Amino acid sequence: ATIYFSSPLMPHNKKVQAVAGSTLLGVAQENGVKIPFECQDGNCGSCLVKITHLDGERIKGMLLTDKERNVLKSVGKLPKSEEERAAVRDLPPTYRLACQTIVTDEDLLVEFTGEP
Amino acid sequence: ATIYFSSPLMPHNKKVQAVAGKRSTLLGVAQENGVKIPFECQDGNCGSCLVKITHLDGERIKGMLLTDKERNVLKSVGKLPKSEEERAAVRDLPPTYRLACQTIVTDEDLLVEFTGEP
Ligand code: FES
Ligand code: FES
Repeated sequence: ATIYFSSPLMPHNKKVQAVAGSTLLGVAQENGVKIPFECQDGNCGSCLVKITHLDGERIKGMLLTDKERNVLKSVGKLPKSEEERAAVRDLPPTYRLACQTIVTDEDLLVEFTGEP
Repeated sequence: ATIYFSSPLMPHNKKVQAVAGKRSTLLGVAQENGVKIPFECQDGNCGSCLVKITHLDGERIKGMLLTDKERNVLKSVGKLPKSEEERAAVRDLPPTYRLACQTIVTDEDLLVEFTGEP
């Protein structure tokens, strides 16, 4: 698993190869990436990260082509929420708490403001 | 993968053992096992093979691994969109509507429902 860490407080992004252990925060701290860690109960929100999934499904769980979405819409089997979710122009980022995020086999771009 | 086919036109559901393949479709599995899902086009544009799929194993809400606590913390900092909140707050296992001729059989166990109407 390849993780690219990025922050306005880092002049260079950091490419990290991660192995089984494990949280995003744990991986970051182990590799000198200073994601703010301000609680031991996962309630403060200081470790907030913006994650872009680099490989795998573009929209997680949404394997539908434009054609299938149109066919499903025509029979009233495509909810507006699912339509809008798939119609996103730019690769959708997910906000997570790094102290709660388990490192999987997925390649990620991990962004954080650097502010406490 | 285990697939359970169910329809108002079938007095009994049909449990099927299928093999995951990049070219293997839900409709192909159904036809091979005598499950009469309507098949009316070769282009995936007619909508006859419409199925309601319940993912029996794996992630409850595909791509959402967030705990209730994390969802609450993210909401408090305005980093949980209303659409993602409602999607995770669903009380019943969320069913997905698909065209069986377009659905690729993976390792995931499924409940596959269809009306039986052409
Ligand atoms: S360090 Fe407090 S929520 Fe992650
Ligand atoms: S058979 Fe026509 S959409 Fe599947």
